[PDB]
Amino acid sequence: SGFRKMAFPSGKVEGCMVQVTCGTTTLNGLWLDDVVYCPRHVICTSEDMLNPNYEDLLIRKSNHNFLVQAGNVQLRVIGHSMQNCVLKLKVDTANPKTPKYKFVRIQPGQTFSVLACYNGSPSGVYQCAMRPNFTIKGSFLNGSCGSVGFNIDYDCVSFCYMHHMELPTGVHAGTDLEGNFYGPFVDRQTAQAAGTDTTITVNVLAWLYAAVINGDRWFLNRFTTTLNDFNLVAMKYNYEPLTQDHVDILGPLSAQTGIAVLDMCASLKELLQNGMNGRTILGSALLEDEFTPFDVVRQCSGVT
Amino acid sequence: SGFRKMAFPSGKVEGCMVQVTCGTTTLNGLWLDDVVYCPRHVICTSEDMLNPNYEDLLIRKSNHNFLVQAGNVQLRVIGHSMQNCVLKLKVDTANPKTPKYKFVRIQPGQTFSVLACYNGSPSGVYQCAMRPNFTIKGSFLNGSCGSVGFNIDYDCVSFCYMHHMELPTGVHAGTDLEGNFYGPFVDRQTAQAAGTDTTITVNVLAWLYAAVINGDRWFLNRFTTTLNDFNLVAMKYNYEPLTQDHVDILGPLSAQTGIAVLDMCASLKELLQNGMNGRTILGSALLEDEFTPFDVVRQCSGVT
Ligand SMILES: Cc1ccncc1NC(=O)Cc1cc(Cl)cc(NS(N)(=O)=O)c1
Ligand SMILES: Cc1ccncc1NC(=O)Cc1cc(Cl)cc(NS(N)(=O)=O)c1
Repeated sequence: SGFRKMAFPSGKVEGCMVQVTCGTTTLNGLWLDDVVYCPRHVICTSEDMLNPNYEDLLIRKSNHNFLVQAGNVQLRVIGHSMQNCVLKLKVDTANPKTPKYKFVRIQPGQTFSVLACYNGSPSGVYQCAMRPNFTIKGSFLNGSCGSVGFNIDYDCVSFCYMHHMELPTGVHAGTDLEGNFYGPFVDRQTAQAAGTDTTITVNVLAWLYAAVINGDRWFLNRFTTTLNDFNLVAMKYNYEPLTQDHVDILGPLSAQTGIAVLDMCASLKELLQNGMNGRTILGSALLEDEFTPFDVVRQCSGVT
Repeated sequence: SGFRKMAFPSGKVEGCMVQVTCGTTTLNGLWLDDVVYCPRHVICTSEDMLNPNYEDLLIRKSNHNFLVQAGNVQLRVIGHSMQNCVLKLKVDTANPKTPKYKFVRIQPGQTFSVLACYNGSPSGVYQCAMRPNFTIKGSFLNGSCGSVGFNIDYDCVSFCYMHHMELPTGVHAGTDLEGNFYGPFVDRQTAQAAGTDTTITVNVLAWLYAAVINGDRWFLNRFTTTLNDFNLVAMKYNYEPLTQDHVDILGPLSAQTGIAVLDMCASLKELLQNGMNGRTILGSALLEDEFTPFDVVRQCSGVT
């Protein structure tokens, strides 16, 4: 009973967080095995951030300039390198708390948990999605850089995001754990517009199935539609086009509820065309798009 | 930048979760020091749940009947007792992962994180509030009993909730860690109506301050009100009456933003009387009430 925006348990990731200081800048690092990963802008001063030449700035830094602290103890840095927009600090000790892990680059529409950290200390955990414009709508303040996004499959943590910056519009941009930014963003203090933030249609449909499973059914109608007819409606409302791949991924939810995917699309079409008329679905007065079909199956089945 | 429904990092609590089996029933237990806490209905069969005499059922159970497993290893039960609606199983080993902790009984309106668990394994973490009718709107399935709610102050975990049951309306009821139910609920399979679920006014005001801090300001108006005038509006909309204690707790938010509490109440009065007119506040199309003033200060300041 009930349906909530649920994050993964954060313990496996909390044991990887460290504080990295270079010069006068402090941010978060991720310690896995004998490497600490952090945003390369740790080597910058505020004056450098306008037009930084990271390669030239890094020449002036040596291993002893990177101060890595795990809780109360200091890690010894025996190597440093830059991989895209991240620094990899080789330390002399493997993290004993390193979980089984992978580095994954997610697609827009996919969700993940964020463990917001400051000074290497965790402050909170929340669930979010990689938006279609490659931004995330997080909750981050100065010092939160280096906080990571992840998914967990039983015992393996798949790290997908490392926080780097806030855009002038208060949305967030970052990299995968190979240091490649999601979207066209650069790690420079220059105004960068985000792009159209469309609604993740397949996720809205998944959430409507979650609503039916949990009893919220008022939006079910006597209609059906086609992929092309639904997509005309989706275009008008800045919803992502629905493909047969999306319909296929909703299969387990269609099977569990007995509601055909195209019938659920006709429900969504009517909700887009008429609004909610002051009503709510799963405690929300808007159509929620940050639950994937996998998230809905996981939560509705109790996967640990 | 940004404002999210954030839960506490769950690591300290994940290290306390165990699986408790009695007869054919399995649920979650909380292992702190040498005691495992779990809902007493672990001793019941489905047939017992209609009208159980817990004292009589417990007479037929011995220490060896309680199977406690922490991860893959078995804990030895050397004592058992019932405290209100919880069982306390004394084990021969102290939990090495026991964090600094306290047991607290929260007031309605207060928020906490829930670490949903199944078979002693964590599945997810989410933030919720103790509703004014003493129910919680969680996300729990069969096997989730014994999952706990908590708050964290630096290194100390304050456990406030242990999950016991779902009401026929799909809302959730449970106890504090002394085994006393929140509200009038009993651990018996008998239909128990919840009570009016009013809106936590002080929390809505806190969230409106969070919205102003993060840039959502369209709802600020040229009006003011009084506590008695606002409370006439709050009564009409099933909002909790606002007291001077609530106004006092909003003081830090009033000080940070420069918006007097009664001016923010006039904004809330107009939102109640006119609705949002298709607009949103912090990504929501309804007035959010599961952020306390302390939660807003914590998130907006970055407390770890
Ligand atoms: C203050 C803060 C809040 C949340 N998350 C992160 C931060 N910190 C930053 O964004 C620092 C930073 C780094 C880079 Cl690579 C670029 C900028 N560009 S800007 N935002 O237009 O000035 C700023
Ligand atoms: C199935 C489930 C889902 C979520 N959370 C918990 C559960 N399990 C339960 O509630 C079992 C249980 C225990 C008690 Cl003490 C009473 C009842 N009464 S009822 N709901 O009206 O049948 C049921």
